[PDB]
Parts: sequence; structure tokens; C-alpha cells
Amino acid sequence: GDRINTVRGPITISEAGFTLTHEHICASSAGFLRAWPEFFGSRKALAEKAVRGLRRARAAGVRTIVDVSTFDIGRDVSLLAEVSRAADVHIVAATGLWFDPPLSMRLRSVEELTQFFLREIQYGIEDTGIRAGIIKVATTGKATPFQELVLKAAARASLATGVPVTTHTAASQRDGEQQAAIFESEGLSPSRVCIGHSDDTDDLSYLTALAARGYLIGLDHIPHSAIGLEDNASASALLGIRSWQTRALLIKALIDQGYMKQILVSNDWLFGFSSYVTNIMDVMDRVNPDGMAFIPLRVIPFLREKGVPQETLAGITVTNPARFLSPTLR
Amino acid sequence: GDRINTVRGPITISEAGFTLTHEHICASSAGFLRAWPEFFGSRKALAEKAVRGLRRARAAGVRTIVDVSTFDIGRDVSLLAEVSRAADVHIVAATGLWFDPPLSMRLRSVEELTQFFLREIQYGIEDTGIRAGIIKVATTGKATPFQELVLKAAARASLATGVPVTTHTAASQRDGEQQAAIFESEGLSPSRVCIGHSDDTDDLSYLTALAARGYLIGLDHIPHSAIGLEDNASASALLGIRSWQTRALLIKALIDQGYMKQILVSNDWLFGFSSYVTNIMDVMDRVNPDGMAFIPLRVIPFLREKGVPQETLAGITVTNPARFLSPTLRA
Ligand SMILES: C[As](C)(=O)[O-]
Ligand SMILES: C[As](C)(=O)[O-]
Ligand SMILES: [Co+2]
Ligand SMILES: [Co+2]
Ligand SMILES: [Co+2]
Ligand SMILES: [Co+2]
Repeated sequence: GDRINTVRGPITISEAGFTLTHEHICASSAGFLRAWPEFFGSRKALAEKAVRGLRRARAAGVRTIVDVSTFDIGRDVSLLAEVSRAADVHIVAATGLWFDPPLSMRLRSVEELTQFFLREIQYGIEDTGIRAGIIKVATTGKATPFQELVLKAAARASLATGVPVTTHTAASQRDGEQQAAIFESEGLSPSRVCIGHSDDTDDLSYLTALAARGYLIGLDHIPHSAIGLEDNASASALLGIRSWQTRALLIKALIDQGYMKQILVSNDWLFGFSSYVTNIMDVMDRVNPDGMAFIPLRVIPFLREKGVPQETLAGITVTNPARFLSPTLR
Repeated sequence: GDRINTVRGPITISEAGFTLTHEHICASSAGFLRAWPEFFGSRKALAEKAVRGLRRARAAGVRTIVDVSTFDIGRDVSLLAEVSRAADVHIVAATGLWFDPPLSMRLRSVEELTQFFLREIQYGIEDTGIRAGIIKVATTGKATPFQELVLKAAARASLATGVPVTTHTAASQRDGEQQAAIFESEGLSPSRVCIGHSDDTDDLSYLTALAARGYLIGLDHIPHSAIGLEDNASASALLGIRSWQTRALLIKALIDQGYMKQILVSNDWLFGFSSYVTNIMDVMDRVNPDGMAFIPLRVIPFLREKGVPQETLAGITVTNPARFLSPTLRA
């Protein structure tokens, strides 16, 4: 594990730099952007907007983002490669399945799914040769039967390739606990795993208990807040009413309990969003005009001000991501 | 309408010839064929198999098929164009939504869906300029709230463009009655609509009533007979025990009641099938090795043998599809 695969090819571990580990260029659905690009204005408008945002994040110090859009989030790796080249920001692409698998995925065995993820990691996505650098999976509460198969196959693909696994959770339901049981049932090392959306909960005990076991804790929703828009139900349903400062203080809490090495921080931001209500992007961009730069422009200063040492901030934002993404065989 | 849109461009009504009105090159899911072509051996192997099949259907007299694969059936219009050109059979592509819409679709309003259907009809599918000549929709029992929006949008798209609508039904639940009610509420003329998989029912009067109202009746499951296959639960679950002869006899029943003009027949065949259990295709091909040629090779001769005249058979296989597919605006 001395090389990370990006959408422009392999980079060395030290080239990754300041890394956002849970982002998206566009959250959509399989086939959707190519079938109905006008939903986003145009594919050109979407790309131009992504490049603007990536250029601003780059200005703020971001060197790499991990796009955790799976097949069923409508990942378009050709778009990723395009905006990565235009903005000069490294993008790591994902394989895996999120919670909108179509029938041709849903009906598949753990063995078939394992071959699919391996294809995307080892040989390349679609016909592009672009290899995924991470595996994304998801539950929303107790795993469905198919979701158990997805997590087992993600564990098998990770063991075979060294590529890490990262999760969507409903944190309020402590999904991370079931996810960890399943992964461990496959012999996967907890240090290969990031339990994501974990700042959606204030149950610190749930969080430290997982970190104690060696899991990475993805605090990737820091800017997600509907405060000031509580009368917009779709936004509050999506974003929650907890403030960004509250979410960021979980980072400090984890640090204070000794778990700085287990923390990964991100915005879970995006430049198009079709798998929710129309015009939701306009709401989100008003909520967080900084977009992906929110972590380096607002969160890191806030923590430093609350007394987090520069050294600890560099560890969380540079070191942990490098360790996590470096392909690492058991 | 003087022209029907195909994956190779417009054709004249008379070029359509013998037409199968409900078929697939490949039944899959959006994005799936491009992300995981090895599920079908390879894209090349799938294309080759579809070409051989299309070539044998062409040999048996099939001039045109309507591939009723929607976005969420994983329609790959470039693949349709490639196999159309290689086999030299006309293929009409479809717009619409079947019963596996992803979130980005499921969350859309009737107005948005209407715009998406119109895009695929008037401007072209994806970035290809290939325009759909039909709109496929689906219910499986009482329409879900999303399926109502889909049916309304299909009706609005058909009214605006003249292109017909064709449906998947659970026939045993009389889906066609609610589908019709919805289409009529939008002022769509029944002669624009085919109520599909209708040979799945034994209720002749459910069928004759719709035909009387002016609906086309899609008898497109003729070869789907899971006969001698209860050893295989997903296959007999897929297919059924009713014989192909019994299903074909529904064509004769509609003819006998005076509805030959309202009948469309097809195989609902396919060369790949990822939206089901693995290796279902081997099972299907062993059951019906004629494939899309089953209609011209087995069904048409059987009907003639049962006394159905040549002109009537020409009417059903050539004249009805031509009338159906030819873009027709209301008054
Ligand atoms: C692809 As998402 C809306 O779970 O960040
Ligand atoms: C796409 As089908 C299985 O309803 O013919
Ligand atoms: Co998520
Ligand atoms: Co995300
Ligand atoms: Co059907
Ligand atoms: Co069909």
C-alpha cells in the first residue's frame, strides 16, 4: 500500500495532503445524469459549478477529496475525471452500494457482489480504467437482508485489495454497531472501516465505544443544519436542527477522550442532488456557501480556537486520511 | 404521422411490416450493462446473441420489433442501434418508467416526468439523438401514488406527440381497468393505448370490455409457459403453467368476438435478463428456443390451423401495429 488510486491515476501517499474523505461531485442515481442532464441545467453547468467549488476548496488548502458516490448514487467517473483535471484536485472514486440498489443489484448473491466491487477496484469502473480507492456501503437502521450481503462483500473486497470501507449510517439508531458486527464476522480489521455520519448523534458513548475497538469515526456532516429554516420540513428532515458548532465539538470530545487517530472529518457536500426534492441544492448552498471549503475555512479554526493544537489538526486532516486510504492488506 | 422513429432514424409506415410490439434486447437496470457487462459474459457476447436472435426472427419474417425497455429496465439505446444495424431489423425504442424507478425518478412531479418523457420522444435519448416511438409504463396491482404520476405523464406525453403508450399489467388483478381510467382522465384516446401482458388472464370478458372501449390488447406472453418446471420455483413463478396454446386461443377468442382490430401479439422475449435470478436466461431459452421467432413460427400457423384467415393474421401482425405506432394527435 504505497499508492492511492485517483480518477487521474495512482498518487503517492504524501501527494494526498489535506483530504476530505466523504464528499460527492453529484448525488443522483444510476444512469440519471446521462439520461436527464437538464435536471441540473446541463451537464456543462454542473461540471462548471463543480470546478468552481473544487477550485475554491483547493484555494483553502484541500488537496484531495474522496467522492463516495457508488453506482446507485449515480456516480459518473468520467465527470469526476473531467472536473478533477480542470480544478487540479485529486479525487478518489468509490465502489460499493448505497441504499437505492436497482433490481439487477438487489437480486445478487454475496459472491456476485464481491466480484462487482473487485471489478471496480482492480480493473476499473465501466470501460474507463479508473479504479476505485474506497468501498461505500449503507444501512438506515437495522440492515435489510440485501444490506447484510453488501457489507459482507465489501469486507471481502477490502480483504482482497486493502482498500478501505466507509459507511452511511442512521447514527440515531447506532447502525455502526451492527455494521461492525457484520464486518468482524468476515474477519475485517476495524482500522479498515470508517463509520460515517457519526456526528448525527450526540451519544458520545456509542462513538467512543466504536473508536475504542479501532473503528474510524466519520464526522462528515459538520455543515449540515436547518437552523433558521425549521419551517422548511424537507430541509430539516434532511439536515437536522443541530448546529454546526455542536457537531464540531464532537470532534473535540473524541480528541479529549484520546481518540484523535480514529477521527476523519468532512462536509458531505455536493454540486448536484437529484435523489431528493427539486431545488434542494439552492437550499443547501444558502445554508453553506463555503461548500467543501467549510472544513478548512470554519471548522479547523473553530477547533484551534477551542484549544486543539495545530499538530492534532494536521493529524486528523492529513495523517488519518493517508493511513485510511493507503491500501493495507491484513 | 407519416413516419415511425426507430433507432436508425424515421421509417415510413409501410417499412414497418410484420411487427412484434412488446420485446426486449436486454431486461436490466439503469447503468447496469455499462457497469457490469461481465454479468452477461460480455457486452460483445450479449450483442452477438441478440444479433443471432434478431437474424432468425428476420428469417421468419419479422421486420420490426418494439423494444419496450425504459430507462429503469436499463435500456441501452446505443446497443439497440448496434444490433439493429447488424441484424437489419427495425427497432423502436421506448421512453417511460417501469416498476423499478430509482430515487431521482421516484421523487419527481407529474410535470417533471412529463418533461423527461418528451425529451426522450422529441429530442433524443441521452446524447444520441435517437428518439423513442413509444411510452412504456407499469403497475402491478393498484397503482402506487408514483405510478399514477407516471401514467398521467405518459398520457400527457402521448397527447402532445401522438406516440402510443403500452403497459405492463398484473392481468389477474385487472390492472387495465385503472390504467384506462387514469389515461381517460387525461383525455388520452384508448386507440393510443395497449394494455399489455393481457394473455396472463383467463377472464375473457375483462379483455373484451377493454377492447370494446377501443384499447389495444397486448397478448405478448404467448411463449411464457412454465410447463413441466415446478422443479424450478422462480422459473414457474416467472412463467406459469397455462399452455402457449391456451394463451394463443385468447387471440382467437378476441377475433371471434369481433375485435381483431384491437389485438397486438408478441413474445416479450429478451437476450439478457439481469433483473431476475441468475441464469434465468438458460431456463427461458430451453423453454422457448425459437425466441422472438416463436410468434411467426409457432403461433401464426397454429391460429391458421384453427381457422383464422390469412387476411386477419396480416391485419393483426402488420396493420394493427402500423396504426398503433404511427404518431396520432387527437382531433
Ligand atoms: C449520497 As448521501 C445523500 O447519503 O451523502
Ligand atoms: C421488463 As418485463 C420482465 O416486465 O417484460
Ligand atoms: Co450518506
Ligand atoms: Co454522502
Ligand atoms: Co412487463
Ligand atoms: Co416486457
